[PDB]
Amino acid sequence: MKITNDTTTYEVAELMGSEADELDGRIMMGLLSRECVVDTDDLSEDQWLALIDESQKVRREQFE
Repeated sequence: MKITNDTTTYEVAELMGSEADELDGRIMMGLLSRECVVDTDDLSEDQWLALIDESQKVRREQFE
């Protein structure tokens, strides 16, 4: 997927899997911004999985 200025957190969440919710999507949007990722095609599977893990760490640290 290409991230635009109008991509929604619901769309990013859908990229993560059916279990992810809008907060997962907003956290992941922050991570993709920090990593300068526009095209999700560019992420290797291992890179993507590391970002998923990190979004779960951020969800529990910065919100619980």
